[PDB]
Amino acid sequence: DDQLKQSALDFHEFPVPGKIQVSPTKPLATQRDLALAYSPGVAAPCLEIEKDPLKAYKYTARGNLVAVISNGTAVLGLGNIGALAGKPVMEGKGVLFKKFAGIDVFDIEVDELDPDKFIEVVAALEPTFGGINLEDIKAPECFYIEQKLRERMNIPVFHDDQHGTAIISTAAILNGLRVVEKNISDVRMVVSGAGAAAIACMNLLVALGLQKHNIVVCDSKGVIYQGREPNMAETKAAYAVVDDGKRTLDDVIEGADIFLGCSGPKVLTQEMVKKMARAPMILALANPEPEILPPLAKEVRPDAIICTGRSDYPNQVNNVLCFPFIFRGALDVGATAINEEMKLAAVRAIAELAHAEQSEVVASAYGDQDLSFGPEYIIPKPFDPRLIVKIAPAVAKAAMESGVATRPIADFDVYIDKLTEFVYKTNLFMKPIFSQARK
Amino acid sequence: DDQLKQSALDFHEFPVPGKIQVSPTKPLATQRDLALAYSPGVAAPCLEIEKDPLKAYKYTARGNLVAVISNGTAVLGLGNIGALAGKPVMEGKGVLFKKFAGIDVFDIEVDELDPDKFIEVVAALEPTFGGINLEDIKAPECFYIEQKLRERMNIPVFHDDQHGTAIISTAAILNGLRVVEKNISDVRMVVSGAGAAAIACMNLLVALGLQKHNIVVCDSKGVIYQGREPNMAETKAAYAVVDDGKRTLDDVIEGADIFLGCSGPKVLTQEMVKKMARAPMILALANPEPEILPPLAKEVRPDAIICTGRSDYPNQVNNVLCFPFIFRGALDVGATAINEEMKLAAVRAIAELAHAEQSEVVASAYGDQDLSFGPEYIIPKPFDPRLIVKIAPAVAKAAMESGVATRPIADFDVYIDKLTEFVYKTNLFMKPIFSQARK
Ligand SMILES: NC(=O)c1ccc[n+]([C@@H]2O[C@H](COP(=O)([O-])OP(=O)(O)OC[C@H]3O[C@@H](n4cnc5c(N)ncnc54)[C@H](OP(=O)(O)O)[C@@H]3O)[C@@H](O)[C@H]2O)c1
Ligand SMILES: NC(=O)c1ccc[n+]([C@@H]2O[C@H](COP(=O)([O-])OP(=O)(O)OC[C@H]3O[C@@H](n4cnc5c(N)ncnc54)[C@H](OP(=O)(O)O)[C@@H]3O)[C@@H](O)[C@H]2O)c1
Ligand SMILES: [Mg+2]
Ligand SMILES: [Mg+2]
Repeated sequence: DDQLKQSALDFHEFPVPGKIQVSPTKPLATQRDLALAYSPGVAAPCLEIEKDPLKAYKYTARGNLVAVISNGTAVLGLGNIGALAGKPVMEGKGVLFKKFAGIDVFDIEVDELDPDKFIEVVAALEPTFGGINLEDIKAPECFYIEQKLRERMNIPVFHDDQHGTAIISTAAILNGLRVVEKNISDVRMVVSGAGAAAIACMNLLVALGLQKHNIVVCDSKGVIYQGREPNMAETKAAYAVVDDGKRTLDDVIEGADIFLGCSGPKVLTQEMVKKMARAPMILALANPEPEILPPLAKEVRPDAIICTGRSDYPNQVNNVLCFPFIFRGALDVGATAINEEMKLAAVRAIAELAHAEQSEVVASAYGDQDLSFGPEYIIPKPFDPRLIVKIAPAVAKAAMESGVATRPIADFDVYIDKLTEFVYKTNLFMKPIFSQARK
Repeated sequence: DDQLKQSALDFHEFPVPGKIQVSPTKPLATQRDLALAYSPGVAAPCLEIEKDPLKAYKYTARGNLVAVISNGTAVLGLGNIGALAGKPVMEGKGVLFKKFAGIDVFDIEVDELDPDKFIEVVAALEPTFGGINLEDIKAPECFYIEQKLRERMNIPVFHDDQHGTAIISTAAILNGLRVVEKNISDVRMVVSGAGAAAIACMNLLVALGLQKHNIVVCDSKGVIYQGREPNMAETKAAYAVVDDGKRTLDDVIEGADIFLGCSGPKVLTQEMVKKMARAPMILALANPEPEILPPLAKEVRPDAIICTGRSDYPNQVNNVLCFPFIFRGALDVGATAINEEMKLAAVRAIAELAHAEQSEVVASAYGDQDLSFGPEYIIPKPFDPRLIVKIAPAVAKAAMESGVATRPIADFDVYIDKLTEFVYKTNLFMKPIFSQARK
């Protein structure tokens, strides 16, 4: 801990303070160059945007600018630490946005703790940005804030901690259902924990075909049943079950095909997994420590499919899998929203990439490929270079079909060539070398 | 126009859209590199800032980050064009901030037209930035907005269109009084126009020693006198004079030592210059076309000292002379404000650089130096490389003495050497070559 802490503190304070810098995209050394980057020259772009608001994507950086906005109320796993203390996290997220999709990011830390005040603050910034990524806002205010901002603004508003993990988890459940040969309309699902990542996953899975009468939820109190507390929260009363004497996790797990966990460590035990239905699908996403260790489940039930959020186990749910590429697809077509069809276009592409993989140009002997679709490889690996070329055109085409695109793509072959060109300029070959050298 | 228009539109539409890009400052290609910039690594800086908010300058880019914020209500000379149409101007101002002082800038365009709502939007963004530059906001809302933000926020708030021109124009008058040998407390000033740049100039000049009873202001209606309109706006009533019959500019120009002009073209005539006192000091800053052409003034009064806002004449009052360097000085010492003592320190440094000049290392014959103090050289030239080495330490020292500095500078020789190092690594040698080539 101390070594990791010291290496992180020095990781960037010493060369210059902090990551991120703003750089001009032009050489500038003369007059007549400053006379049209400013001065009477800069009045020509302004008078064009005034006549046509759609011309702002030609003359400014708006078509490539995303805001990462937070108020510091749920920062990683630290909790409520304040907007100022969460600045490094937002800078890091902007770094990830740039590294894997080439998207410029402004990270904004708002001091408002009141939801309506926060909404008023964010809705006023629309002319600056081409899209908004809400990050690290505690539940249940996140649902209300995102819903209000989405119905108030004419640029995409995407809360990543809700919807990115939902997209990845839905892609994993569809692929796992193929392995175990079940149907989405018959499966019994048990959800542990209600919160930012859980409500959104249930919503997406219902949108793809899961029956709401096949879902039971449990939180820190136990089973969410109807009339348990006098005033149950919204989004918690939409999944409450009729009272039947069931109050703990052990009552509802018998016969469950799917376990979805986003709540605490050591929640699911070996006996409960034993009582589960044949070929169980288990998603233990609790971050410091999963609800069950994958070795402890594969022993009692070796036919189980397990999917955690850690890097030392297969099938890792890492949010870097979708957000840069969905935002790239939305930005490149001038979409005014990221709707459900665009969101479902991302689920299908991610699942397809893992069960229709066509490798090519492996990392020599330097690594470990085993990209065979099955219980151990159900979703793509977090830094797979083909994720930009699969997701972004699918999201762009979905945007063009739901009528939310303002700058439609004429030829998708040219677009795919450009994206492949971008991805060739970025390879991470030291990662396979380090991984192989670990053994 | 059409040639200039087409060249300016193409200036940045074609390589990529718009100026500005966001770049990481640390190399990112491996794991353990995207595990300190994010992942469990990024939690260590966050817990440091939670304990001590001052550590946000060590682990984060806040100590070098400035916001240029506008609502597009007074954009250059175009007027009320909207926040979105003014985005190129803000990007250009950020580029100038980066070129001459090495300061990262986020340009923010806010759609709010209501002053109190605008204030609520801006004050909430304080954790993001180390300082605020207000830009292109029409009067009289600008005074109210700036006063409220300054009393509300704990980082420097600085409206450039008021205070930068006030500082530069006060430096010119201070030097011109040296040339013409007059005392600040005994001169009569006539101000043509009352607005963002005029009220601020008068306030600063009065702060330096001008008697308020030696000032007469004259807006588009003529002389501003007591009881002229039923509800005379504030900032226009503190400079109203008693009613004496004086209504036009012709009745107040006789015997005036200083004429300050920030209102329209062809306001001052030759016969009105003929009536001024000995050695008239004239500042005609109306940007499209000045109040009087300097040749027309010099024809009748060869001893007159004329300043303009146009570069084709000597003594050009250009805002690039002030804002980057005062912001650099305030940022380097952790100033929580830019008060009056810091504003006047910048006035003296600018005046000293021109009346106590020691040239050295001219651009050989490639240029036109003639940097001798006198009527034709009263303030430094717009891109003089010694401006940051003179202004930033003066402002930092003033912040240290007025008590608003949170990170005092221990050694000023080290600071000056660092600023000199920055100056060396950015030289504009093509400008004097082109200027001499034109002659
Ligand atoms: N892709 C990923 O790896 C990924 C993505 C998102 C989240 N996660 C992880 O998932 C966890 C929760 O994230 P979140 O956004 O959902 O935050 P959250 O809603 O604030 O926390 C989970 C919620 O579930 C309930 N809960 C907590 N402990 C529980 C327990 N032992 N048994 C049952 N319910 C419990 C609590 O709700 P009540 O207090 O109302 O009962 C709690 O607020 C964290 O560990 C997070 O890191 C992982
Ligand atoms: N460093 C520089 O070169 C520099 C810096 C700042 C400004 N400027 C220039 O100065 C001018 C004014 O700037 P500002 O910010 O003060 O704008 P402003 O506040 O919008 O306009 C100046 C005010 O002067 C009055 N006025 C207008 N025409 C007049 C006339 N013909 N005779 C007398 N008064 C008149 C009007 O006040 P009423 O409507 O209340 O009568 C007007 O609102 C512009 O040309 C601007 O570009 C130059
Ligand atoms: Mg997050
Ligand atoms: Mg301006």
